[PDB]
Amino acid sequence: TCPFYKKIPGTGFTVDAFQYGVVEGCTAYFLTHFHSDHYAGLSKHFTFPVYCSEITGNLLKNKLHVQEQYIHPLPLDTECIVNGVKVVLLDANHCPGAVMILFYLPNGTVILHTGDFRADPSMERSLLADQKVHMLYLDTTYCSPEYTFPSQQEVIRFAINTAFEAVTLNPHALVVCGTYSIGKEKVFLAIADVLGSKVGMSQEKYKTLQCLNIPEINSLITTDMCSSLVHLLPMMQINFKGLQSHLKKCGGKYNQILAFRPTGWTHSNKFTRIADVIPQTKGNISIYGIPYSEHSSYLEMKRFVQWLKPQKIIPTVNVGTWKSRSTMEKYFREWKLEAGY
Ligand code: NI
Repeated sequence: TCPFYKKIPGTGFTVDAFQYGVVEGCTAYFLTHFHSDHYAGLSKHFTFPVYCSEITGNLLKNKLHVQEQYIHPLPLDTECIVNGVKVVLLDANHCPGAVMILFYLPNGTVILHTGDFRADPSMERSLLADQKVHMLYLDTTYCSPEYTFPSQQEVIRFAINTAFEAVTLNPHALVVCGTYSIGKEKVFLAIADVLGSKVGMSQEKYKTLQCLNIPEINSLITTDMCSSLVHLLPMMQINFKGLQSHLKKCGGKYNQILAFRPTGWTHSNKFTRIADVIPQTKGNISIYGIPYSEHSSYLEMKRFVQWLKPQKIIPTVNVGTWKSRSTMEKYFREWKLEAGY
């Protein structure tokens, strides 16, 4: 059945709750972003109002064929009324089109649902600065102190410098980058920009990218693989077997592959700096796992919450085990005692 952490008290609303059938008493279904664990259940047969960003609404129409009459896109950073309740959508610094949702309940309670987010100090100067938030529905993906990672900027600097060196030493090397969802487009776009190439990809992935309102996108991507030396493949093909196979398909144009897997966290992070990352190599194939995250590190999460000072926190991730739930609640109490709220 629908879990309680997907329901907004005092409303008829749910968040990211499309796989439970008709949720009893739900008048408006919000969708924070277009990732499959959150949209699971939507299709052309859905007939309830879906509230989302413009970008998510483009993907619902074009990829899932949801009918236009049930898609209700909202502008960001704008007070809107939905079924009699004031709401605001804020940028979540996750994947394209991802939002956090502020609800202003008729009784005076204010609720923030982060969806999936990567906390940032820039959020301290949005419309969140303007009033008190009482309850926080928090993306707790990496809520433990072992989870450190570098800035996105440091990671992209590493990737650009690595790719440019490799291709300048060998102009017959191909760069491959893995993907299995939207998000992390900076990785492949930044590498293609330094190399003077478009990114080549499947027709399905090109269609998906054309929904994202990215500026000058026609100049950066293509379905013509032959004209490109940065290729995007499914994450599943980013291994020695899959890469050897792909190289065969390129008809002797290339004699080496340098491949990137933008993972979330991996335990080489507790020891190793970004400067010190090395690939796995077999023959003329090298694979780099780079820690490009679109979720908060532990320290980023803690800073956001200690700034916001909510009265009550409701985790939305890692909620399935008692040991995880108890660990998270211990951190919440530490943060509150350190900060004095
Ligand atoms: Ni997500």
